[PDB]
Amino acid sequence: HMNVLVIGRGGREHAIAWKAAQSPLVGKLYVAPGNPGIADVAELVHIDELDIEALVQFAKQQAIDLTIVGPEAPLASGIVDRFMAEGLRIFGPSQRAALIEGSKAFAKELMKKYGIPTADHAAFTSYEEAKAYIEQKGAPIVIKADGVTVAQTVEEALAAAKAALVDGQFGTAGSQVVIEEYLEGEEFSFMAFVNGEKVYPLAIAQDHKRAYDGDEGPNTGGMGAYSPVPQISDEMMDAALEAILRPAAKALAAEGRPFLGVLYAGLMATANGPKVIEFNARFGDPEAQVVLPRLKTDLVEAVLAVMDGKELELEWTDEAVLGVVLAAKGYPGAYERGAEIRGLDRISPDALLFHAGTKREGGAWYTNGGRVLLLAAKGETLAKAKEKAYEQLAAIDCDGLFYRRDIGRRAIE
Repeated sequence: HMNVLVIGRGGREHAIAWKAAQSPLVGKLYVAPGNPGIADVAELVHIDELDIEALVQFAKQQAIDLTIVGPEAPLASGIVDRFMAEGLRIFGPSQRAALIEGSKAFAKELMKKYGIPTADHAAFTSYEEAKAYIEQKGAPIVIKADGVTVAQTVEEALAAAKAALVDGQFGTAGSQVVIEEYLEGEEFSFMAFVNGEKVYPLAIAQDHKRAYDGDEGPNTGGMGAYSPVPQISDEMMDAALEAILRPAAKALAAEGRPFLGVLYAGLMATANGPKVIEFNARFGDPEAQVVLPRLKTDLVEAVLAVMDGKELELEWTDEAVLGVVLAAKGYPGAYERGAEIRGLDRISPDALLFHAGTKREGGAWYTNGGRVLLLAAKGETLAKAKEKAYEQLAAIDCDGLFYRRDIGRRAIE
């Protein structure tokens, strides 16, 4: 009966649409702009994410009962504010609330004010002030120019700090250097539906940020993920929930920025407890691809419950899920498009193939984005999942693509 619209074009959106299309409450599902893979489970709507004005009209004429925003951009432009001023129900944060992701300085500002555990952070335009500060926090310490160096010693730290200010980009306020506390521990992604002060935790997942095996290379939007994460104890998870997620939700509300949608915490389980690395104001990608398939509860039913302030208890499958990203060579740097992708039809039907940047033409598939696809497999254990996943990937033939082989290695071994 319901008409649902999903905004975005990546694998995270294929995941959301795929899950929504299974809701008995859904009468019809649209995704704008979506992608060729997504069209297999939803009708595509050829409107751009940032084209907020056209999106509003569509929602109105098509009687969209619920809209779910995938990417950060439209949120940052305030797609939620426009929709709400049109009586359109949308799951996502206002522009002011989305600042939790938009500005890292603001996130640090908020966390310090409300005592949310996170790595010490300080910006400087004066070398002397950065020096005095460095000599107070000791090393290893993180120095970030405008690039990132983990100074093993204080001397190295000062040398890198000086160089960051001397050779960094000259902003309108001159050059600047950021000094971040070095943290050690296991990283994890803790997402949760949020509406004002109510928090509804989702299962935990672990991202793989580095482009190459052994977490080598530059950072990416995420090269793979799995859920659950056995090595992160439930104590650590509960700690994160009560000292980070709930207090962050309360903090944003206390600041005239009540949050609605998916609060995504990039955390690190340190010996002293969980600590925030970063905050995202939407579903993580590829975290959505491995977490949603484990959600037994109806996603559309769950979302409406969050919006209607109803109590909710999400159920999860015992099976684990592990997904691997296939990216165009060069990603996250310059990459090419137009490489024919062969074998997608050879893939087992039990494999979860989420499209993130593909194109269809003359009855063929072609790379068309940084991250192109993600193949996830379900398994009784993470080990079984990892095996089924890589097993399927080998069926794909395309030299223009690459992917890490070590996804889930931290869980298994």
